[PDB]
Amino acid sequence: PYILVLYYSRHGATAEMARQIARGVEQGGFEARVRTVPAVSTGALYATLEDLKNCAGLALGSPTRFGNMASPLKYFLDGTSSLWLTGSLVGKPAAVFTSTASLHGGQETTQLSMLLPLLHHGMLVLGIPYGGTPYGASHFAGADGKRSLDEHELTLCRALGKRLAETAGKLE
Amino acid sequence: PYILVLYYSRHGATAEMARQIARGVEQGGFEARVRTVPAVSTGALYATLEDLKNCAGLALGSPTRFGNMASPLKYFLDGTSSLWLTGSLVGKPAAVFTSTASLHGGQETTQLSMLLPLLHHGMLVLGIPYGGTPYGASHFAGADGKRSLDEHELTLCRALGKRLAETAGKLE
Amino acid sequence: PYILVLYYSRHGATAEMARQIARGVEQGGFEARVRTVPAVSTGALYATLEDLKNCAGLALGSPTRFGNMASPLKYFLDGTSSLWLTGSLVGKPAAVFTSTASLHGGQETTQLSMLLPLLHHGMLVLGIPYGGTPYGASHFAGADGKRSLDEHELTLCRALGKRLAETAGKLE
Amino acid sequence: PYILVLYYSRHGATAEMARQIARGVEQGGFEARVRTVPAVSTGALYATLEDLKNCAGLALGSPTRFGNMASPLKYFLDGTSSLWLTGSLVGKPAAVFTSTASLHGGQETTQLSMLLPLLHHGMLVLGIPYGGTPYGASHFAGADGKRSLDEHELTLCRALGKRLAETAGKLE
Ligand SMILES: Cc1cc2nc3c(=O)[nH]c(=O)nc-3n(C[C@H](O)[C@H](O)[C@H](O)COP(=O)(O)O)c2cc1C
Ligand SMILES: Cc1cc2nc3c(=O)[nH]c(=O)nc-3n(C[C@H](O)[C@H](O)[C@H](O)COP(=O)(O)O)c2cc1C
Ligand SMILES: Cc1cc2nc3c(=O)[nH]c(=O)nc-3n(C[C@H](O)[C@H](O)[C@H](O)COP(=O)(O)O)c2cc1C
Ligand SMILES: Cc1cc2nc3c(=O)[nH]c(=O)nc-3n(C[C@H](O)[C@H](O)[C@H](O)COP(=O)(O)O)c2cc1C
Repeated sequence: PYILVLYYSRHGATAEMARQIARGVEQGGFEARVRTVPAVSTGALYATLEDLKNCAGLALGSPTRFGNMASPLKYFLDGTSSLWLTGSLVGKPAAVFTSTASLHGGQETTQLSMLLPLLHHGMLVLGIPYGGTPYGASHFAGADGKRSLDEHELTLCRALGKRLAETAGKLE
Repeated sequence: PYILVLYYSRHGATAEMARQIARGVEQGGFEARVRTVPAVSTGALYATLEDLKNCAGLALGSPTRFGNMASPLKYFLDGTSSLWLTGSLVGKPAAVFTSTASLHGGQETTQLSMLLPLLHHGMLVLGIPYGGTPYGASHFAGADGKRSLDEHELTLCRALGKRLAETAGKLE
Repeated sequence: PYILVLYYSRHGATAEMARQIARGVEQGGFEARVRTVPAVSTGALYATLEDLKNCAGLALGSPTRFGNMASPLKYFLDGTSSLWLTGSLVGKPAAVFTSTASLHGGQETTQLSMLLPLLHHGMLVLGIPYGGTPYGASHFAGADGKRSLDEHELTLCRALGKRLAETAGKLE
Repeated sequence: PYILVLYYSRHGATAEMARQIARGVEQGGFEARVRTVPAVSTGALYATLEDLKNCAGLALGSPTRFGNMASPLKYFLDGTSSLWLTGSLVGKPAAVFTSTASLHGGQETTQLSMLLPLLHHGMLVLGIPYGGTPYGASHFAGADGKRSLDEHELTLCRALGKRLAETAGKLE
């Protein structure tokens, strides 16, 4: 009965997108469990392996950091061999979303790169039909970082959340 | 009641994979409509826009040519604005497959690059869970080109065909 | 003494970018040979294999068609086995550029996908440092298609042309 | 006078590749500074920002973890805004390398995904001309993990190291 909305956020932009996507999910006929991951070294409650194992589907979100997802997120996925092994996530639908400092700061490629692990877990990936890209939702935040979630972005975040939920519905 | 198995093949390697994938589809509870595309300039029956519009799901296959799909295939997709526009393929599951001259001649990247258009058409993409990659089926054919479809490759082609069909089944 | 500026264009948007990139090249200390490819089925002079073989470096441009380059371009590259074989382009610098109907219509991914063949030919690829992306130049043309080349886009086209030329200069 | 050979390794496979690449570099007319990164949570000396700032070129290596680089590596790159900002690495050549548990466990895509940050730093990327792929060196280590670096893999690691060094030489 839930879609996991899993994300990392440093200055709140991705956190905001997560919340909007969650709402999409709810109007897709599903409950949204929004969870984040702890910072690493040498907004929301923390995710555990259970949240992943028992989700019906998943939205994965990160700020774009040099064309890839953020390392606290990567670190969380890095701990999922067990799920890989017994093969959960297999068959469950998934979508990604990202926040960016420039208009063309490589969201598409960050979204691309984030679809990869989900394909390793054998999930079913989907984007947005016909920020915001065909691969998932993106938000543009400016060098400033303060630019708030605009009209179409917020709308697209919800569309994705919804589509994800309905897909999880269809698959039963 | 059909999955479209759409491919281009020049010396038969991809044609063979198409046939094996078709069989997977049949054992997934669906009929396989195998279709190819005509060579361009300046194995199977030709595909038409109808085959695409009315499929329940789709397998797309091409030999890897410099990291991308073959241009006769690309040319066929290039003619699908109309479907894009009214938004068919939207919601329907899809998977890719490729044939290669070397072990690591970039199948993954060709498969990647082929998933892109399907995401532009708003399809749901899936690979192989836990040649053959997590992104779709690949066959290794050698510089020679004669190396035939091996045991695990043939098995993986069928798995994909099947998974595709069952997914299309689940989505109803 | 020349950089090949090789592109396909259907309604002139990419043709325009090619010209702007050519100018960048000239101010990089090199002559720009701008060439296109003939349409296929079943702006500039046509490119031949000689243009490729004897260039010092290369800019490759196409409209984004479903996340990939256009099939007339692909068809031209499809005819370069011979060069692949004897290994020209090996060592020579390359960059890409693309034109798009939407803001986030997948330029990055089209640019990505276009870098792939150049890597198969063993070229050295470069983007834009610190439309327009880090992977190459993009132009946004609108659903309309009439939106002309804007200030920063035109500037970025030239930067790339220049950087390409200077790199080819450095490599000697 | 040095190429930075920067990598993360957990069970030594990537560490081995780093060493072989280093040797390639030396025979390319350059000194190889091999450096790793510390594990994160919530083989070689550690890299510092200085190693990056003052390298003439760079090889980046990681085990493939779900289609992406390892999070300790990502975390190190995650700390390079400053270099991004003042624009070092800009103009310097770069190549990647990866180690994998399966034959087609997505090295190409991991290599791809690793080229992305280097393009954000405005480096010049190169692969292998005409494991081992056109995008960089890969090693196959088996589910076991014990499979040692084979003949052609070891040879390809050196080729890349060498090509990288010579390129850095040419650029001066
Ligand atoms: C080290 C790091 C790398 C970044 N790399 C990029 C990038 O390559 N392209 C871009 O547009 N923005 C980049 N940014 C900006 C972030 O994407 C931006 O801060 C993000 O929208 C904030 O997300 P958050 O508020 O959820 O933490 C980077 C930021 C950091 C801290
Ligand atoms: C122009 C062209 C480009 C090719 N590029 C690659 C490549 O980059 N990597 C590779 O491993 N094989 C490459 N090949 C080999 C084909 O992938 C191989 O012939 C394929 O398996 C045959 O597929 P088919 O029999 O269905 O036509 C290329 C072949 C042609 C004709
Ligand atoms: C069949 C085809 C596919 C296209 N696919 C996309 C696409 O996926 N994303 C996008 O933004 N625009 C897409 N477009 C719009 C083109 O990218 C746009 O027309 C381009 O800027 C024109 O380039 P040209 O004038 O050089 O021919 C497509 C156009 C055609 C004809
Ligand atoms: C969590 C994690 C994720 C992994 N993901 C993949 C993968 O998707 N594909 C693959 O072939 N191997 C995968 N592996 C295997 C590693 O790539 C393999 O252990 C690597 O060759 C070891 O590198 P190292 O000895 O330098 O640490 C993964 C291993 C770990 C620990």
